Amino acid sequence: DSEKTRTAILLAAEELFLEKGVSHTSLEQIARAAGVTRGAVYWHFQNKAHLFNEMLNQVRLPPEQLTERLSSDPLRSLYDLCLEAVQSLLTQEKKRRILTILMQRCEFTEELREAQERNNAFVQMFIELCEQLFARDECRVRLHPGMTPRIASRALHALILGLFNDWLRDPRLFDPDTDAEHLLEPMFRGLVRDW
Amino acid sequence: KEDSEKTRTAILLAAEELFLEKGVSHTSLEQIARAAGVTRGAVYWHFQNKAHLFNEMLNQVRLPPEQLTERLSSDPLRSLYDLCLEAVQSLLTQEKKRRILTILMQRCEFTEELREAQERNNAFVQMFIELCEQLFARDECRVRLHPGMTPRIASRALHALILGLFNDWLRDPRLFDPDTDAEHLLEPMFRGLVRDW
Repeated sequence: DSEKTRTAILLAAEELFLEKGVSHTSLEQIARAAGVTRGAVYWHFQNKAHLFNEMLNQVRLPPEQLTERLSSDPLRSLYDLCLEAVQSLLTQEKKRRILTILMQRCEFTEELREAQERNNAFVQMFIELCEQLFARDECRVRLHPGMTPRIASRALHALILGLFNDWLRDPRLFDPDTDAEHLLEPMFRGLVRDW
Repeated sequence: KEDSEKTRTAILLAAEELFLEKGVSHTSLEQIARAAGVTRGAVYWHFQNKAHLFNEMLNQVRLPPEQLTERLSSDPLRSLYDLCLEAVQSLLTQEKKRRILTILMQRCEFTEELREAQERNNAFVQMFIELCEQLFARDECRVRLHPGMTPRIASRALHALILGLFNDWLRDPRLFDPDTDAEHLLEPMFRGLVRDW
């Protein structure tokens, strides 16, 4: 009953944020566009930052799935995961739309403090997982001399983030389907001995 | 000549501080004028609109095309590495650069009202990418790429890494030290692209 109202609100906000930007989109405007009362929006989402965060959650992998996925070869699972993430830019319109909002249509003022904090936390976690993965004896032994797990996880994440950022800014740059393999290849070849 | 160039700088500094604190959307030209100790007409007079103002601000911090080319023209796969290394390291050594780029990647949303700024931003990136592509495409360099690494992919992989490092660090500066970690963050990309390295 209410879960249908929640989705309606988030879809409306998704469209508005995407067209107008987050700053220039109010909760009143979202309510109106969703065919709903202002009170109902405030009721379900409290404030704009929390709304924005719930929206992002529709598209983020929960911690339990990440861990389970990276637990034979973990260094190949990580590659696979990254490859699929890049490839998802094409195959998942919802993901594409929401991430273009995140990286292109919003500014992290005080009013979005909560959203930034939880965004940082999510990235921090992914980085910590990779760090831990690279830090295992089985994996660490395979890194090149002077590649530490700390640097490896950060180099990798930066690459993924950059690809997302570049492509969403300008989708002519590459094809997420057929170029993803080759865009990621050098990073993994540069980190790992055999590859 | 000079009289007005002083007024221009004052306006840009005011906007830099305001954009950084409030965000670009929530910063008006009226507010900039007031913070700069100047009339609203003078701002409009020097910069026309917010997007153009924002673009002039970024220009203070961008390498012109002629310097890029000159820098990448013995070993030039090395000059490119050096250039990237310095870019990452500049995050610490140049506060003005840091402030303005934090605005670009963190404190502004590319709506219609900033269409002009986005277009010229794209053009600048497009150019850097085209230069790298051309560099990797030279016989001297191309021969050194691994099997199935094309210049097109190489330039885009590299740029994405640089962009990502800037983005990550400016979002969370605890992640790494631009001074002492830059070498090691870039190392694998270059080792992965080039045979000998």
